[PDB]
Amino acid sequence: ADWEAAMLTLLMMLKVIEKADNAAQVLTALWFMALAAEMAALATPPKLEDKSPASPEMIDFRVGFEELATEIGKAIKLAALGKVKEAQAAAEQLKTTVNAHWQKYRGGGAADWEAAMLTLLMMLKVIEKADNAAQVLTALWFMALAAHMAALATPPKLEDKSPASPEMIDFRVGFEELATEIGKAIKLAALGKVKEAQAAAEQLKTTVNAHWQKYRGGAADWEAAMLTLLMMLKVIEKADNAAQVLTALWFMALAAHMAALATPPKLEDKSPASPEMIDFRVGFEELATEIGKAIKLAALGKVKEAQAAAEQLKTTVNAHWQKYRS
Ligand SMILES: [Zn+2]
Repeated sequence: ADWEAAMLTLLMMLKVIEKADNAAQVLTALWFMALAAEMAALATPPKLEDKSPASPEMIDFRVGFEELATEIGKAIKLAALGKVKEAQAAAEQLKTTVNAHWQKYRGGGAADWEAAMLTLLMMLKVIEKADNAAQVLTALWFMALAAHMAALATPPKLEDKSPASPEMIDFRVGFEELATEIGKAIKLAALGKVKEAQAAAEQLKTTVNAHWQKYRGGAADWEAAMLTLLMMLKVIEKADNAAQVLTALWFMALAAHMAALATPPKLEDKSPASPEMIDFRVGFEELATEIGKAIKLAALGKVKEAQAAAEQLKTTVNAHWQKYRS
């Protein structure tokens, strides 16, 4: 993505974290912080545009940025355990790292199992008390978010094991089954099936509870993500504060990331080397690129200039969704 867009996303999310009351809104914003760090992992500040990836200056930028991702995860588990005030206290130390990292590269002119599992459970709580299709979709995407950030994680009772020993291997299938269920529930929440999606979340917490209890201690479909992009665009234009523009745009970048290797229902009989599928790859990369440019406008505070870019963004998702609509 764009380094300035994510760093100002971190700063704006740290700002809404201090203005939060319960642990859920601290957890969601902290996950939006981990979201901005993931999509801007391979980014590059405008100060370092002419340096090399092996340069010491750029090397320090990489670990200094992973220190930020590590600190975001530590604050997420504090927000996952319910320690709402110890998590907001960790956000205070988080702002010191974000500010010092931002200034050093200023424009010029997570991975914890128990945090995501407690996020999945807490997101299952916010799904059961959902009104419309928007919040169940966002919560289900936060579930796909937590499963993506804890992909290579490890339960506390299995770090000593072996990524080849079936005990850890059995943990890998049971967790990919979880991301599979989350994606199937998003597909129902995307098609407007509000009650059928919450019914899918019922059996989903069955998988979550059986998985969490087995390791406690002592994704995305193309049409599901495209309907998410289209639905998030509905939320963008019916809002007027930069944060909810930014959150919806990050859900758009979220939906484009989880369905990066996806395939429309019309194109699975083709090959990943046939140009009909190759045009689908660049055409989808054009979409994630436009979403990043609109986040930059929403991160700089330009609430309108970002919403203006969202209308032109809808022109791109509509032409893309129709050409692979079946
Ligand atoms: Zn990712």
